[PDB]
Amino acid sequence: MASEFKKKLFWRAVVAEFLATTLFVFISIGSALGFKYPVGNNQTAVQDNVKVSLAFGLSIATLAQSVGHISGAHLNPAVTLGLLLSCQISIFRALMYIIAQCVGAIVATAILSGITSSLTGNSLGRNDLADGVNSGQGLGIEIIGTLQLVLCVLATTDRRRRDLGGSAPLAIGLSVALGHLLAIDYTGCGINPARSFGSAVITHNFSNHWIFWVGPFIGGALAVLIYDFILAPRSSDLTDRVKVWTSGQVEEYDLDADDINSRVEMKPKALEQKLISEEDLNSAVDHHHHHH
Repeated sequence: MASEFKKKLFWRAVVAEFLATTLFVFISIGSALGFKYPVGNNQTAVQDNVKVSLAFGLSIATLAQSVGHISGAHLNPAVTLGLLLSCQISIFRALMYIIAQCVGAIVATAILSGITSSLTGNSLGRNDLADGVNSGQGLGIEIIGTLQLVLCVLATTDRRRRDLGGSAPLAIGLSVALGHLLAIDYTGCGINPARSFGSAVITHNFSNHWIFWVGPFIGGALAVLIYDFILAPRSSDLTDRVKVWTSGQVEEYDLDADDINSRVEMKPKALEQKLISEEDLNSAVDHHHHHH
């Protein structure tokens, strides 16, 4: 049999997803490299978790931007966990989305390593514990921090109206860089399991590596219960709503005229065909077509 195009992928966005994590996370590292490069007190400039983390939330935005506001952190698995909600029978596109992005961050770090050929991996954000929360300690820290990530996504897709100011991608991200600000530094463990895993493939550990996966899943999953009431598996619509307030309209009418001046009733022709001649009716009143 012929063998040239193996796999052939499933969708043009399965790729979008690994693609997503490599673009944000790879460079994200760059911020963590300078915050430490030049290393040691040599100048007055100082880099804090605020700069690098703030750096992280924005990229996500473009992640959204390079495609359109209609896309969230396709580069994040923590946010995707909430998306699941409660659907998983036998393999799903998301099953494919989680694996693809997990892959996005991992490949990203691999390429960045060569970059460290000249420098020293002292604070690449990989297995570099930060004074404060050990990795585990991020369990509480990851749940709140990450949770914040998921809630922004659901409300972003919500049609209701309550809090709106700009574009959802920009807003959810405000949530991301920040989210990173509390969670990432406390442990160095990402808000999302993707940030922690990209670096995690490099240096493996014990249960410490597991904490990275659970804290974000607990927080987001919980987010769902927090904002997900009224269940309605597949909108079947019994018979257009189930109540009335003002008779007259059936679909969506604001007025209730009574046929006073029929303007358009008989299709003059519907989609021209040829014509070749107009009514003419003479042109005694030439007011149209002037342009000086």
